[PDB]
Amino acid sequence: PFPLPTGYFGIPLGLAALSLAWFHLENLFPAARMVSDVLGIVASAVWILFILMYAYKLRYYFEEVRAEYHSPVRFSFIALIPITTMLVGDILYRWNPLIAEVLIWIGTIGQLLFSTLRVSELWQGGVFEQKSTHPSFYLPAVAANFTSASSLALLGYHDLGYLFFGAGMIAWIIFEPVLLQHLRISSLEPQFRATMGIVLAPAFVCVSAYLSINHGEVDTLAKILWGYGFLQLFFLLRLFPWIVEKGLNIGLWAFSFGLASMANSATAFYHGNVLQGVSIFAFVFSNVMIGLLVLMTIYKLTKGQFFL
Amino acid sequence: PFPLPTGYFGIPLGLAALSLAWFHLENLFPAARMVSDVLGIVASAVWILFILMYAYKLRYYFEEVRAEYHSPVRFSFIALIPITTMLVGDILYRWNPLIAEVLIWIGTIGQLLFSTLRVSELWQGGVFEQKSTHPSFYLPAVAANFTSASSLALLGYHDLGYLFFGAGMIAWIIFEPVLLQHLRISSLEPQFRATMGIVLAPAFVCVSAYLSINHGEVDTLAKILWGYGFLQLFFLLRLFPWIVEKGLNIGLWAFSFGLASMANSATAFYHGNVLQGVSIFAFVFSNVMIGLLVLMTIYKLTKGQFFL
Amino acid sequence: PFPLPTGYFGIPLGLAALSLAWFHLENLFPAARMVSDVLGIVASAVWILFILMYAYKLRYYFEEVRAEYHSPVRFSFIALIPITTMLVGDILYRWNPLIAEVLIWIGTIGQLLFSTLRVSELWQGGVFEQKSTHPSFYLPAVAANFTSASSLALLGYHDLGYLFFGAGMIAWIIFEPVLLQHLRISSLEPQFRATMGIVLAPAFVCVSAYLSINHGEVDTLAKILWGYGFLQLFFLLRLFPWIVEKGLNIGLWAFSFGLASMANSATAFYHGNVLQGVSIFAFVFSNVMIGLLVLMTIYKLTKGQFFL
Repeated sequence: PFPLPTGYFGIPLGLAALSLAWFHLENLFPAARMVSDVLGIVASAVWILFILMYAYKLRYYFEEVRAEYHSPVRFSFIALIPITTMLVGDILYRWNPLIAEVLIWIGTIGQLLFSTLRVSELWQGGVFEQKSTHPSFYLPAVAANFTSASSLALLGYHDLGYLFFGAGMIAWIIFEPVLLQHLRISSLEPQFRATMGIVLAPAFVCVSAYLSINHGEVDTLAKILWGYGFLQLFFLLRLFPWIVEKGLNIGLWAFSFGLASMANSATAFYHGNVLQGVSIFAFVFSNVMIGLLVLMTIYKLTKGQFFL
Repeated sequence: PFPLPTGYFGIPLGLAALSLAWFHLENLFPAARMVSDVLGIVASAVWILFILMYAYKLRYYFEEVRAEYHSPVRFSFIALIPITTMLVGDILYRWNPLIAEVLIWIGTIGQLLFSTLRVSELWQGGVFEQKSTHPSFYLPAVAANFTSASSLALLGYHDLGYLFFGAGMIAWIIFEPVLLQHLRISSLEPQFRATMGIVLAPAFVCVSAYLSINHGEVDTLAKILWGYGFLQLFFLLRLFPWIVEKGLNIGLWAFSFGLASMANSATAFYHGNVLQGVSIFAFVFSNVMIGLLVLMTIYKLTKGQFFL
Repeated sequence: PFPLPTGYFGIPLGLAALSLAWFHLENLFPAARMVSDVLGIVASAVWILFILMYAYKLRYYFEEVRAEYHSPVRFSFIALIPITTMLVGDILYRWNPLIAEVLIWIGTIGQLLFSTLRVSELWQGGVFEQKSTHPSFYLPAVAANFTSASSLALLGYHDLGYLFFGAGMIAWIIFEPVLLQHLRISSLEPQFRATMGIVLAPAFVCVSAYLSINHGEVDTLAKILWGYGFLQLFFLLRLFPWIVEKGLNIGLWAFSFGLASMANSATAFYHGNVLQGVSIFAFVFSNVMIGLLVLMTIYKLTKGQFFL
């Protein structure tokens, strides 16, 4: 088997999202820029390492790549590649705008092409089963579009960012009903439970993208999106003992994207002098949770329980 | 069996919502305040009586309480307690702001805790079944959040009201698809048919909460929400002979919350000089329907067919 | 077997929608008015012919009419009559406002009554099956409401137009989740595949109606709706070889309404100096595709493969 699962890209993804969240606090906190730089450098290094490993997988393990691509449930994790590329481009935009733009456009084209080729192929039917409605399906249809929207808005194409953000938002509102119904009805196998953290992602990722597109102006839509995001956060907080029933694992990084988007939208809200205490608590909670995830990952690396 | 079903709290709920709807007409009609006071006093008295009965149930009939709480379909009716508490607090806010604030906060905390503890356990799966997707599921996930949003906005916490309103709105949009699909596919047993009136609730409750949060400004969102609410109202009007196929019962109070929210949003629309004729018709229709419900309830009390 | 299927009304519907799309370009081009006039006259003539055919069907083949109406899947195509009536009224509004208003009101009342009588009757259940969740269900619940909203906004009743637009939009958001889940799970049979083009309709029809109601002001909602519409457009472009797996047929006119709404919203966007290149490409693509559909229909008529 391939040592690095395609789902391990959540590590650089979460680190990059938290790096941007810290970057948003440059003016208010002098060491915020240094913390963001450290997080972004670590995320970029990890992403480069994982991209080299995945290129090796394509060169020598193409059978596994095709098996995961054609699998109706495991294909969604391939969307973590363009998302992480877009986030790393967002990070590099603070230093070298040209390479940042190149990475952002490569990631946008890659994720859009992947969604067009695969997510649309499911409509043929037969391969997608009622038991394949997993939270990981958000990544190609929802998370990728939101990340592309935010990245493009960062480059100055707000209208295109609005298009991508709307695609992501409506895809999320269109897929979540069936996902939650399946979770209520068919439960979820213990191995796939850790991916439930992605249910926290779309609500906060959407508001983060919206605040990035419209210059961080806190509309009514941003407040509504936080309302739903915090409802989902409470639901998943009550369920965490059930999610980790079989013990902690690297699969808990699925919460990383949601927590980092929560932190970013929290900085956006605090800048706007709206719900300041809630924003501070959300930022602290997300940072502490991602720090615990980092500590757990380092522990797993030390004990060798990281790679497969 | 306990003489008072948990679903009988719709009586004080509907009466309180209609009381607030009338209250919103303080300046236009001199007798609106008197009518609102009478309705609110009756609703508060009935709510106090029912709360005493439910405390008795907890003290002596805790097995039934545990059975309904753990039931995947009957748990949603326990959410009528905090909703009625918040509505009674809204009523009392006209007389005793401190007691009203206390009741509103108790109701908000109670409903949020109930949704966190129960509506999220369903995601574990195995207890919720495709035949348990009933209209009553709106109460803990949708109606409670909207009522908390409106109550908080009445206290002055608009941003928190916006958060709760968004939670409720997105929960409604996420749950209605599967609910309507189940209704189309699996029908609904005659005993649970009267609860179909809750399908009317979310569309009008959402617009009522929105108009309460934003100072009763008739935005485009309010018009859209009335569009959907009136579509659902026509759908349920065409189905009423089917809903009461087995005869009228106290379960028809499920329409009470929807009709009262329709009346409240109608007052809000009329104040804003938007669709005055439609607003007048909606207000009259809601008042007449709730009056018919009150007459039916009084007749059942006289006949002795009210308590179980 | 009546020669003209009820689903052939998409021809006058698509032609009329494209006629309005061209009509929106009077001032920019000199020949736009002439092209719109030609398209509208052809659409009106075809609609009159089809309405005479359907009146003949009702007078002599009422059994087929009653069979399609009571069929849970074939009933949705009866909604093409009021939709095409409203579109033809929109066309005639440029020449004779009184007859245009009469046609728009007749179509609005007809579609609303049909949705109330039939779409609501499904909630009784037992006739609608999980395999009856076809894309054609958009027509009575979604497309009709949007067309009524746009036509009413043309007459000057913006608030009523907003009500109808909101009804249609929320109905679309509430139905699409289960429709897409059904498409993913169970393959659409080859004969029903051509109707997949209706999946492209709601996203663009919604934005067209929104831009018509609000005087063609490109709002954030319009950009979001284009985002989703273009996502669906790419999904269906990737699937087209599968949709026509068994050969081209008149059922491909299902794409006509979506493409015409695309063209209309493209004119609206270009007028507003928003994404001019994307708008031009969308307009050209929609016009070319509808022209190809027209050529295919002409060839089928020449070969005698049009009527049943």
